[PDB]
Amino acid sequence: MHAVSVGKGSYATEFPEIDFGGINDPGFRDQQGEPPATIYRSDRVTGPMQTNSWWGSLAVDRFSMNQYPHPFSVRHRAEGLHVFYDAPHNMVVHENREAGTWHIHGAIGTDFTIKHSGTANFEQAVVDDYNDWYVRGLLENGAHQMAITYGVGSPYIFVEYEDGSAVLDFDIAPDVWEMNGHVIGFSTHDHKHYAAFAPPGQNWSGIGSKTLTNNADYIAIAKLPEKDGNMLAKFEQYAYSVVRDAVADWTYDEATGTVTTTFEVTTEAKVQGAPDGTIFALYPHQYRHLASSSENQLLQNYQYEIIRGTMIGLEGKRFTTELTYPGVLPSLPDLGDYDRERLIGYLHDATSDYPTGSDTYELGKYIGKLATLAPIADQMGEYELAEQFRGELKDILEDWLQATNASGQLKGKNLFYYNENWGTILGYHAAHSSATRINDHHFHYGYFVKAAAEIARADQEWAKSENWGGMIDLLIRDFMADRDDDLFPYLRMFDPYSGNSWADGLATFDAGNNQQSSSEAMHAWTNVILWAEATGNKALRDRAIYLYTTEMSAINEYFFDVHQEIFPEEYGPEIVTINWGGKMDHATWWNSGKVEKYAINWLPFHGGSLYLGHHPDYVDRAYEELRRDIGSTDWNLWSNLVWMYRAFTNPDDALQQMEASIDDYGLFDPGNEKIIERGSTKAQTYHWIHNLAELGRVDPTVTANHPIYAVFNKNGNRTYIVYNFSDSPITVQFSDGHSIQVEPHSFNIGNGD
Ligand SMILES: OC[C@H]1O[C@@H](O[C@@H]2[C@@H](O)[C@H](O[C@@H]3[C@@H](O)[C@@H](O)O[C@H](CO)[C@H]3O)O[C@H](CO)[C@H]2O)[C@H](O)[C@@H](O)[C@@H]1O
Ligand SMILES: OC[C@H]1O[C@@H](O[C@@H]2[C@@H](O)[C@H](O[C@@H]3[C@@H](O)[C@H](O)O[C@H](CO)[C@H]3O)O[C@H](CO)[C@H]2O)[C@H](O)[C@@H](O)[C@@H]1O
Ligand SMILES: OC[C@H]1O[C@@H](O[C@@H]2[C@@H](O)[C@H](O)O[C@H](CO)[C@H]2O)[C@H](O)[C@@H](O)[C@@H]1O
Repeated sequence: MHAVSVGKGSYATEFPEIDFGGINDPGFRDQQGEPPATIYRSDRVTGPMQTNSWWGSLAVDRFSMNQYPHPFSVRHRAEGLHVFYDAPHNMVVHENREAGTWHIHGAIGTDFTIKHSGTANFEQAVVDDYNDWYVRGLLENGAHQMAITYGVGSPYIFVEYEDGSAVLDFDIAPDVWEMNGHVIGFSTHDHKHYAAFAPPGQNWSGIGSKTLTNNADYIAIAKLPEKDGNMLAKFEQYAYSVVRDAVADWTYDEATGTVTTTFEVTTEAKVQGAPDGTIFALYPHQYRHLASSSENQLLQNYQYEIIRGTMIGLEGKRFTTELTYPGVLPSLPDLGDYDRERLIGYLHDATSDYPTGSDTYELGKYIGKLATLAPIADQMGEYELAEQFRGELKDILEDWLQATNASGQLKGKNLFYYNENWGTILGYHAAHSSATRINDHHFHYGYFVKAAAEIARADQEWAKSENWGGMIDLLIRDFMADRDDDLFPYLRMFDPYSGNSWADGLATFDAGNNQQSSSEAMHAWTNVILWAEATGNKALRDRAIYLYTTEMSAINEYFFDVHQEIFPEEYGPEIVTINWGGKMDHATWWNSGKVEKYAINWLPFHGGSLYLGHHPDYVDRAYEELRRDIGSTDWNLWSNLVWMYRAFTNPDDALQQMEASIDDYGLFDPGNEKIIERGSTKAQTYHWIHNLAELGRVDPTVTANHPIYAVFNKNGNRTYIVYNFSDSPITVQFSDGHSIQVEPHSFNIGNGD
């Protein structure tokens, strides 16, 4: 009737009568709602609706907000599609010294508007189709229709007309520098270079005026890299091949660690003989990893400058990238030179901790904290305390994973609900617009998966599908479903082409979609790898490995700029805190200080965090910049996160800072995150830093033929760590020739007591 049973748990199918707990705060109350009733999609788009996309504002707004199908920005309006390109004169880097914020951004301008001869009063723009990274937006006014196909990594906009023909409208007359009749090369008054293409014999008119017209029912627009007729001729070749399908298919080679992704389009010919293929514009995280076999397809001098650096052109039907999955762990092992009694004391101290809210995010942080403590307790021989932590995790998850109370009625809080309209699992209490905007499901549900993965590491029975595993796998499907999932869209959070997750479900911003905590995305992927390994689910594990590895490639480019090629020279910070489709900010979604604008992309620290240490010059450079700005090691907030980060390259320094201040305050205090961030503990901090002191640096040059491992290197001496989730012993082969044997349900070394 009102809930669906899933193993021992359930989800609500009717919106619950929310228990507000006597809280009258309007913000809190408004959070306990649902996503928008109205979805702007045609009747060609059925089933669970895609969210968390670069193009989402087209689905949520009557028209759209500003979008970034790089190299373009575009926006839908009643009058047609505005097209823009941020040239260097449009780009700015601004600093607000007192706020401690920086902003790299362009403009919301219009180079020209793509229009329909029959109307400039479209009623709405709807999603008419989409694939892994393109969208087809349909401007509708009865018989008059204009379908616009566009995407990230597409230097083409394809335009299909019903009951009318093409118009390009400009505020200032453009320079048409090449007139081939049906094909034109033109520049805006401010020297931005474009081209337009119509079928042979359909010639452009209005050359020299503010309005270019064509009788065709099909045109394409290209952004040209240069004012270059040879480039124009190359763009002609693919200007009539409209992208209909686009898939990012991947494989994980467990033996080598290689994650291979092939990006393939299928096009439809708009003139006789049009090739099946396109010109792709690749982002840095793609071309820096281009497969050998795709190199011949590069159009070497075809570059575009965008917010994310330089895009490069590549021609054909497909291209491939190759990445290396580095492994993850369920926890750091027991390899530190800590005082064991001191660590045991901190473990017991952590029993004072409690969640600082009732919503999925604050409860999430708390269960992540307990799940992080439990293996450390096992290591210290405190098995009863470890069991206390896991029992608390079980109590919390067995509550939240049930939608009904003892009487069989729907609960008013601590439950999950399936919104059928969009097709998404929502948790109440909600926060950060997790329900009202479908935000952050990876960030929040990642913590639930962490808790489940830690339970599963000790208790396989609990994790079985007919027990509590079914509900955990439901939460995972919400945020990273495979294809053809009856309840959820494909890989909700992830944008396979941009290479990162997008946190906002709706994308109703003029900067496109955004992601702030890339580390909470990586945490979600890590926990799915662990959960799936523990529960013997290879297909799920491998999908999470693909996500972890691809997301890592985008983080190192766009959040860290480890290669020092992307951020403008005049940008002061050594991190971008929030990445948007159209801009980059050193700023947070809440009013914060200096440390948080770095550390929100580090936290939480867990056994999947070692990707943060692959680039030690970056770790040094970022730390030194933060230290310069603070002016000392007196961190304004979250000191322990800074010490843990510093330990990636200088554990002696991290240790001395930790010794000086870790015991400044006593037990858990929600009002005071100066020393310990509220999702962290003294026990975790002390265990992490001492482990890194003994282990040395992350060594990403060594891979393994199983997925749950790490390799460290201290002055040339390697330490190899494997956790074995199997009932059987395993042998692990490393890429440097090292080979180890691991007993069931154990680390190879540092199991502790
Ligand atoms: O210290 C008290 C102080 O804490 C602030 O809580 C912040 C969260 O606002 C912050 O939320 C992040 C989001 O902006 C986004 O990246 O997604 C998730 C949430 O879904 C979070 O990463 O997270 C940090 C780290 O956990 C918290 O410290 C409160 O906002 C603020 O009012 C309060 O004064
Ligand atoms: O987009 C993903 C991101 O969303 C964050 O929530 C933001 C809200 O913080 C923001 O709140 C607005 C304020 O910034 C402004 O000062 O006032 C208005 C009017 O009250 C507020 O609505 O609103 C946007 C939507 O416009 C939300 O997306 C979440 O905190 C963050 O977790 C999430 O990743
Ligand atoms: O960019 C991070 C900051 O986002 C701010 O919200 C902005 C909105 O007010 C505006 O309307 O949209 C843009 C994107 O087009 C947003 O940047 C928040 O107010 C800040 O707290 C946050 O740092």
